[PDB]
Amino acid sequence: MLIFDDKNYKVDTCNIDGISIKFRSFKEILYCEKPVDSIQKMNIFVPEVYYEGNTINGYSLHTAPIFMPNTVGGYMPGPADEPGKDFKGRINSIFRALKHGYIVVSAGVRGRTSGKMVGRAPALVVDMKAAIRYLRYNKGRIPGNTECIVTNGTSAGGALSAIIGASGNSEDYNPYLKEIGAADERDDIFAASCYCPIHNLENADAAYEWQFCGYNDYHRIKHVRSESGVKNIQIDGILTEKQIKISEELKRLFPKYLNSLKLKDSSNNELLLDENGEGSFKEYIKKLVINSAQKELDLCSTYKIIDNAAVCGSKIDEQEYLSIEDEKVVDINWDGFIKKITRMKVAPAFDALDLKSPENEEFGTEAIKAKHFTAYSQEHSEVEGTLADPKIIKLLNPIEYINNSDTAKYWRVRHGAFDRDISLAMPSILSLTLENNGYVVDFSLPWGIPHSGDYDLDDLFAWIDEIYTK
Repeated sequence: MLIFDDKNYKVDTCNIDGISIKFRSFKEILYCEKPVDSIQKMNIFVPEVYYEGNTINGYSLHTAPIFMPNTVGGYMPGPADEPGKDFKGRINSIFRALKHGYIVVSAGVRGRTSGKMVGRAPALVVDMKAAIRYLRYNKGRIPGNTECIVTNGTSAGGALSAIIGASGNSEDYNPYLKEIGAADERDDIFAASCYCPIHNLENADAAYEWQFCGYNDYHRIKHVRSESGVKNIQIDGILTEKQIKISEELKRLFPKYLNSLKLKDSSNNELLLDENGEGSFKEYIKKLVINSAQKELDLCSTYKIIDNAAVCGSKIDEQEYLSIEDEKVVDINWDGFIKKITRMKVAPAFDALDLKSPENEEFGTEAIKAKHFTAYSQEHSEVEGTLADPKIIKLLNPIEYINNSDTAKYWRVRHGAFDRDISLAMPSILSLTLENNGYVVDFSLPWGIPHSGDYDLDDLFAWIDEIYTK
């Protein structure tokens, strides 16, 4: 049974670098009635002063937003967390959210290596929804405000945040939720925060080649982390003859798809590509990059009015591929920008012809290790493979659910202008689709920033506090 116990708790203190929080913790809560993996458990953390009638940033016990960060990366299992230090030694979001005054709910979710493999698509999404449904089933007994649920994640976890924010209350998920015996409740949320979300997977190959066809040297650094030791993997290479042809073919599939989304900029111009991948949607991406650089130049410019002999962050005033006239980025050598950031992944970047990508495994099943999830890669398969049910592929794509479900009103999307894990076109399609349908989006491409997340948490919290007042 799923009735929350406000008495089964411990009062804990965490001190780090001389910074202390005191909190009530309800740990290892089963959020569904028929779990299939030990990972399906959540922790709830509450600033302890709330139970003495204190306020924090104006929030009280029952009014504070509920922050829901997830731990998913590479579509791996994402286990429940607690206040402390993360894998890079920095003070983590749970700790800093509690100190800011939020209730924090950290929910573990299955992933592609769970198990019988029980955590393939759509498990990670179903599990998040069930956690949210547990909180709502217990609204009267749970601390915090379940009308102010804010999700947060990075990379694959940023995609899980986006799907949850986009697909509120869709009946597509009902059979899986009934399977794990989840509560019968609504699972929409107030706001979704996403860092470099790796999403829209069945279109990401053609978008990546749209961006990188012609640029055949790739460079990647993998940082597999452990408790004591270290293992670094650095890949450098050149596309093969076959991969150069695959690249060119994937690139030519992108325009058809982009045009079918019927996107518009803020001036109601239609955003389109011709069959060579040029046109108004390309001008738009280009202008995002210019505006990213312009913001970084804005700092360096002021910093120079004083001293002037100083060099700034990103050495932005020294990037050759930027055309600067009068402290203003006026144009950009697109070829040089791409040459600066460089390709990272081979072609295809997501749906491998040999079924070896993490996305291939995520679209496996309880029996099949991996599947394809594009028509191209199934056609040109190098191994014996099957196509994943297009009904399951949909369950992971938030673009399919904006304009036809209970979508969160407020959106914060961040993607580093130097993050080449996915084409810049993806975060852009997501923001444009949301803005075109009347949603409120805070979208930025931070200059010089590679594949990462949670690097501006003070601004994230301030965004939460602002939308809370609206």
